[PDB]
Amino acid sequence: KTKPFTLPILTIGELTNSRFPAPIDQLYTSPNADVVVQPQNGRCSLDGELQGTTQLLTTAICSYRGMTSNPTRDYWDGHLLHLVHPNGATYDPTEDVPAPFGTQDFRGILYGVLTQNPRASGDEAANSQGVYISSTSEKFTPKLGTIGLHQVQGNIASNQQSKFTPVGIAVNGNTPFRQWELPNYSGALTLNTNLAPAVGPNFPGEQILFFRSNVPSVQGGQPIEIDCLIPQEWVSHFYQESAPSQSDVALVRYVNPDTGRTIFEAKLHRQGFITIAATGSNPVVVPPNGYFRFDSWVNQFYALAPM
Amino acid sequence: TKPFTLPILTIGELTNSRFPAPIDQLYTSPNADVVVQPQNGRCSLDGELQGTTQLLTTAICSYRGMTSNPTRDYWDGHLLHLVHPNGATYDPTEDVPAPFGTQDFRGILYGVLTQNPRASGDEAANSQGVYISSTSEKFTPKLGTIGLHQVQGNIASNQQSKFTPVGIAVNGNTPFRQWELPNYSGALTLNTNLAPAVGPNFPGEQILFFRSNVPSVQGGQPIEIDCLIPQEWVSHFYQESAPSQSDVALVRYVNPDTGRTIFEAKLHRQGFITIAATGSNPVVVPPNGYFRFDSWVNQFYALAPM
Repeated sequence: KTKPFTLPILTIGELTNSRFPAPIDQLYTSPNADVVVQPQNGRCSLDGELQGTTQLLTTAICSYRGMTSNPTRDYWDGHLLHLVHPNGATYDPTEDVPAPFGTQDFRGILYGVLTQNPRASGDEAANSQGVYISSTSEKFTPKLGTIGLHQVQGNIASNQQSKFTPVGIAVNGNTPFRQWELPNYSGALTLNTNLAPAVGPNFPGEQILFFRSNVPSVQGGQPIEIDCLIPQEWVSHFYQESAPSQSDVALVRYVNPDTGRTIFEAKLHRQGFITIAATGSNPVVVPPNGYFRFDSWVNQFYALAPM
Repeated sequence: TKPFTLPILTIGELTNSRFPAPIDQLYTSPNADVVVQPQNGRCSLDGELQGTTQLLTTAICSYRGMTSNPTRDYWDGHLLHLVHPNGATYDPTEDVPAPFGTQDFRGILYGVLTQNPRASGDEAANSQGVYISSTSEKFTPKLGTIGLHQVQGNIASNQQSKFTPVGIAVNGNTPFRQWELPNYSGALTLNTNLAPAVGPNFPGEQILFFRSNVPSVQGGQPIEIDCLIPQEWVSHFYQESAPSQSDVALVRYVNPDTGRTIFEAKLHRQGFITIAATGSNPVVVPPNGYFRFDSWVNQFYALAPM
């Protein structure tokens, strides 16, 4: 008995980004000529193998948990956070992982709120500090078990069990948001380890199709766009189903149930990403009620209908 | 007939459906004299969502819309004119208690409001800490508006805004009451379209909850939020839509390595679990275990005691 492969039935307004906790807003395609596309969150094979720093919960993506240090006396990261995995499991740096699960996989400033010991303090927001976690910081060393926290609203308490809840991205004069550049998980000038592989098209006329979110920008005017290979719900679905991949390429179609007609077709690669026959950098427009659907296994030679 | 199933997810692989946080514990209580009628995390076993329940973790206790002009109110300095979290237009005539994901407790929800992106040398320029009290007279989400009380930074008027939840606050006059519903239209108007109240209706049984210890941002006590089924079960039932064969699915919490059943429970068609137990306490489970569907049983099926 061979279990058939399937996608969940979810419209674009029913999908979550697997690289930042936000709904999908757009589908987007680009040749990405001058970058290497190698995200570490939102990585799952079609047969259900999680890779990189990928885990199952939306709440763990770009989240951190652990114990704060004593003050560092550093100009930027006034405290460190000694990490456990988001599920609370002890983190062993010798694990065959790039970093704890859910660690941010871009170079940029992640903004969110650190919460620590409940306080009898009579102040509003007493136990909620706004913090910047820059993955260009010299103290961003999650592979080693520690990251730097730069407080921006309130004061971080030393030596307390703490949770970081992500909210958005900040950009400053020396820290552009670079979604396709990985952090150096062990610190400046070190080599990343245990990475999910880079992805790209391998058929003439094809480009990757991404699930895109415009996430909150808390400093700077540039809209912050984060592209994932598959949405978090697909990670969860493939993990659950673990259907055997019967070829290297699944043919999927985007259907409009209002008309019963498909809008476009695409290849969903066994590695866990989508390509389409398209050129240029632009959104791919879909009807709000439409959804992706698995139609059949095909092979590397299947020529897609162009968009 | 399509077989009913539960997803294979351990306790550390589950999300609270009433607040965006991982499940920390299973927990049981008699909840004496208290009506348990949450509106998030509500889904029947054949995949019908109820109350304000929707599918995304990111929409739970989140809000989206346009801020008003300054109100000059003592507490809610701005209103937020709501759409649903997915951006779909909301209107009060929808057959829902309130926009999807609206908080379903009486208390202060703390989080961050983000608005128009703008170039600035100021850190956190476009991220304001805000309290959304569901006990406020301005908390009328069924009518399309809620009140925002700023606590960190200044809210901008007339801007498209998103609220990202972070935790719960207890201030001088707002105890947290997880089982008391907002008056979604204000106290003078009845709530509508509610997912039904749940309870054991069986001597010696209690509800088993999926519990999260969520961030407590003001007040010295920890805050616990209990849901009837985790968000992943809502998602699973919605997709599968397996027809129910009775009112009660017998389920067993199993350890897949030892092969042992830890306990059995009744998963009710309405979308909640009961166990044969008395008292208020955690229900301890192996970290590698999970509920497994056993069989559909009679609506009056009796359980082995915990």
